[PDB]
Amino acid sequence: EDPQLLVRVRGGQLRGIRLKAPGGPVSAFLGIPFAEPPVGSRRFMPPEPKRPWSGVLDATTFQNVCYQYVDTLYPGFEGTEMWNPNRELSEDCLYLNVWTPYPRPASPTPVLIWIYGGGFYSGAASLDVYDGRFLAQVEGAVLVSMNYRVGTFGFLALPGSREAPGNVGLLDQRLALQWVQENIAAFGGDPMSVTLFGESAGAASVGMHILSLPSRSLFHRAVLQSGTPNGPWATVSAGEARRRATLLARLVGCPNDTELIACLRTRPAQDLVDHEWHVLPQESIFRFSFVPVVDGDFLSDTPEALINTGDFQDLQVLVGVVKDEGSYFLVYGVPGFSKDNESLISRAQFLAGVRIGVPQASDLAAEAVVLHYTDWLHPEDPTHLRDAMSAVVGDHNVVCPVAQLAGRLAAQGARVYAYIFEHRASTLTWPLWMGVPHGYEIEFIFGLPLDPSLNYTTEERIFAQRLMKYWTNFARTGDPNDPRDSKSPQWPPYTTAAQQYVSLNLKPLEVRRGLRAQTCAFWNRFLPKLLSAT
Amino acid sequence: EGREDPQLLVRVRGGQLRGIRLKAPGGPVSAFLGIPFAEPPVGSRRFMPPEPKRPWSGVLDATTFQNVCYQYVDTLYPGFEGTEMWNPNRELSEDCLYLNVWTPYPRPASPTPVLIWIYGGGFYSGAASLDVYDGRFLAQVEGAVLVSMNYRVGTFGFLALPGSREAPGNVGLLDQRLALQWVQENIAAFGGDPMSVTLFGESAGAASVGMHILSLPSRSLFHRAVLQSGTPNGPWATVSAGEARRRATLLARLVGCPPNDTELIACLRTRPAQDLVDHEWHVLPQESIFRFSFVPVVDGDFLSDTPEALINTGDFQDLQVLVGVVKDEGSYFLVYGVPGFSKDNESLISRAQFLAGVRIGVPQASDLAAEAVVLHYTDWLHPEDPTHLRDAMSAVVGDHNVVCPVAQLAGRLAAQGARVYAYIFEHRASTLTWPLWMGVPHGYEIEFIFGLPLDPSLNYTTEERIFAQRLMKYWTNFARTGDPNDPRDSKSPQWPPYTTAAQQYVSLNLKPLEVRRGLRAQTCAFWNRFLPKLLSAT
Ligand SMILES: C#CCCCCC[n+]1c(-c2ccccc2)c2cc(N)ccc2c2ccc(N)cc21
Ligand SMILES: [N-]=[N+]=NCCNc1c2c(nc3ccccc13)CCCC2
Ligand SMILES: [N-]=[N+]=NCCNc1c2c(nc3ccccc13)CCCC2
Repeated sequence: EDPQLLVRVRGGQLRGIRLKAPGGPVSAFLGIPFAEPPVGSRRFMPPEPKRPWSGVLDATTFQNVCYQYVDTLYPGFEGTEMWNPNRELSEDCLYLNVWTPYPRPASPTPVLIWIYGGGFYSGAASLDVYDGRFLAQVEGAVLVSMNYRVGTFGFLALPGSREAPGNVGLLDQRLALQWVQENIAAFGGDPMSVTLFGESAGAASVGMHILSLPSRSLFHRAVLQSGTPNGPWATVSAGEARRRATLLARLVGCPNDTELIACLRTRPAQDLVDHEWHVLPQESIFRFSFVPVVDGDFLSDTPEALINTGDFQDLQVLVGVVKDEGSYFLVYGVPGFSKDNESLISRAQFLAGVRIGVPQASDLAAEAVVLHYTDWLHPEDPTHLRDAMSAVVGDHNVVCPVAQLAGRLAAQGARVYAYIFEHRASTLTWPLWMGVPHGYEIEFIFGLPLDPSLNYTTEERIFAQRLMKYWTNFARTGDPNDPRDSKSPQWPPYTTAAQQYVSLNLKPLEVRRGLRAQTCAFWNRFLPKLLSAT
Repeated sequence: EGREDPQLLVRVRGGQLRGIRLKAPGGPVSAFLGIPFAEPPVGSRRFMPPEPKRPWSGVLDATTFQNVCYQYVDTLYPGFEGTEMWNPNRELSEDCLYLNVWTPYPRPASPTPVLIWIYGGGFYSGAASLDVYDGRFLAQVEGAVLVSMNYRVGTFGFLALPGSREAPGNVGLLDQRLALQWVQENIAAFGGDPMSVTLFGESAGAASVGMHILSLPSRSLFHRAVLQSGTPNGPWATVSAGEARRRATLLARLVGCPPNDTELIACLRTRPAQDLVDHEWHVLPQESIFRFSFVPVVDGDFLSDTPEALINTGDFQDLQVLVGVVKDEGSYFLVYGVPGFSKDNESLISRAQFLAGVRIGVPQASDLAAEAVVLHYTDWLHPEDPTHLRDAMSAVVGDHNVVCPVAQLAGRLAAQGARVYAYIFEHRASTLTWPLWMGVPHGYEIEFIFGLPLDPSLNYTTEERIFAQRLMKYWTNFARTGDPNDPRDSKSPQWPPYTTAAQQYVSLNLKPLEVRRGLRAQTCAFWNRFLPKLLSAT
């Protein structure tokens, strides 16, 4: 037996696997249980800590992926199938993974905890793009990633009920954070230097841990990639969550909350998944059925209220967006859009798209969007209309909620760093018009271009090494800049006055000012006044 | 006669005239100033449409400018050329319906295209006798026959009690039409071609030109039009019959006339002209800038419908139009009524002063509409920057009142069969006495079009003299042919017509013509498409 692969955690002994990374070995501990399987009567309930086990638990393989919808739109297509589950679907999925240097760090190492995205309805920590082996091997980081319940299983709520209180998927995340505090030192990780990092729904989850006091004691720094707790999609009211849970219950034949939830608990997991999408109030894109609820408990108030009133003084935050946040969402529900054609749409198709892209918009609000995003020089130009449609979706859902978050955090004492990721992977199978879609920065941050068998360019390998250094320097120090490296140029903190952010592309860092400032003034200041007063 | 200059004796329908041999830089010109075209609109004739001037006996002396129509005289900055150059230069009188004619000397042997000037002054001021409207250069240099008329302004020209016989409104526009009718009948006596008449005007003069395009009885009196920094459409050029009735009724009250329209108008007719002028400004519904009390009324007669309705539905097939704006349309109006603004300081305003200014500059805007303006014109990188706020304030006023109504007009005329040519005048006169922050204010292109830099005693630069000659050629080439371009001179950059597809316009500055696309397109989409919907809804 290898002593480097034998770890005793509070619940007992584990056995990891020595994994080969380009530059040398890594110790991986995959499929560690952090909770009692949330099955049977425990479905929809908060996670309970995993009871101790006898003997040496085998932690050499990834465990089950949480029960979720599987995309079947483009079968065989890498573009969709890379995000699809790579392990068996099961309700028994509350497991975490730990990658550490081989041998085990001599001194306590900063911990990076990954929270995946997938609109709160999908995802797994076992995906190839979330492989912590490069960050551990190259940057000496202790990387942790956990599975958390998604869809009805993680976010169906009957607010005020004891049986289905909502936000349990976030509680699974918090339980994995408590686990890190209690056991990461056994792996050589520093529980006193924990950075959460997530993308999309994962970034929204990270934001929701910033905004929930019982989570705040479990981490020190945060990275929010292409997602935020504020915004049109990350949360729902207690009323809206109650409406959707009641409708799904009706859809599956379930007719008192105790009674309704009990019936929902008798339903096979796939019956619940089969109706998940049928509870959205309007035809929409970038809207998910079961998401965090503003319960007055995990979230004491709405993320908008909490970001405006919170004290973020002793907090360091790295935030950012990709060049084309909304391009993916268009091929899913906007007529005229396809991955297989150049998607040159007509003016009518654009006006129709704005209603789907901004489903909460009134006739007047949708017109304000249309008149803002039209190029009044070429108002009928199909390329402009196609790109404007991508921008509406990306700006509304990601860029302007990010701009609002960075602004409020900066104004309220946080130390904020903002970026725009503009590099399209050479390997990308989505059409060129989609540009840099949501999530296609992750493989660079994780350092996948370092594996020579993955067919990335040399430029991309050097670029991945750069991003790995920004992220791990941020985790170590709260600053993504290299203290050893003089002349960079430096990455300035984002401030309300200077609104500085940098561009992450193949060229050296470029400092820019104002994150889509005029456009986000429209979304963040004007449009709310349009949907409020009228 | 007998010893008189034989070139200065001309007969018209009303009788004989004697003109004057004037000196222009390049040679002599014939001027016939102070020709009467209407019966003096005095006494019982006040507020009534003009009556054609009855014939006179003997030779009428037409060697001097006549009376300026009764109007408000600016006394804001005394001694200041900036304000006093627009002030009346002849006696104020209700007896003011006279016109001026400049022609080459000797008079042309063959019929010459006619240019008819309609001055601005918010429909409350102006005169055709002003130095910047001197037709001597255009007559001498370009061989033009230039006509300019005085038309009633203020209460005298535009007070209306709509539906009444005694004060029907738009009489100031009828004075203009009467002067157009006069040109048709008599211009051939001066060597002018009645079949080639181009109207040209600036600001309220341009709104007037547009209103002649939109009124059928005027359409037979001209062939081409130039609208400089003004349009019939827009927030200030017209008022509803209801609003004109409200203002006339209030003015009556303010001067002692108790509100039957006959009784009210009769009483208004007994009031000294200065009493009416003293209260003119007190009838505006809100604290505002770029809003005038007595302006054309949508009467269902001169204007069959609103200028917006008429520009959207009209057939402009056989029409050639030259339209344009100056670099800083709104800068003047800020020193007038926006707190924080002065001609004597750099006018760096605060955010609060900007929000306050938007309410004065867009007086019809609701709380939500004013916020849409504020959020559009703010630079969200430097939202507190006083220079940006100052310039944004000028832009709101200029865009709202001139640039976007012009963009709207050019678009609708172009879409409905007209040949449109658009420009942006960007040259600030070297002689200008307004501060540099005001840039190129409203009306400061006029002296270049009229060719004042050609007079060496006026202290303009050589560049400016060459530039004036260029503009005189664009304008007269347009009057002659419906195209501002010189056919002989090809390699010289050309001026493309403005179209809905390409939205092309040119820059008129010291540098050769530069073609630009989209006349403040994103911003004017806001004023012309969005803002009205913010009214139509909340
Ligand atoms: C209420 C109202 C209208 C405000 C805008 C008009 C400003 N204005 C006035 C004036 C000032 C206060 C209340 C009402 C009117 C004015 C009042 C008098 N007595 C004489 C001249 C002017 C005046 C002259 C020119 C100009 N552009 C605005 C003016
Ligand atoms: N929303 N939803 N996303 C599910 C679709 N799968 C994809 C995901 C991400 N990016 C994608 C980009 C293109 C296509 C599918 C994608 C980011 C991480 C979450 C999952
Ligand atoms: N409107 N009104 N303005 C009264 C002041 N007179 C001026 C005029 C014009 N420009 C001016 C520019 C600055 C100051 C007064 C001006 C355009 C021609 C009509 C009159």
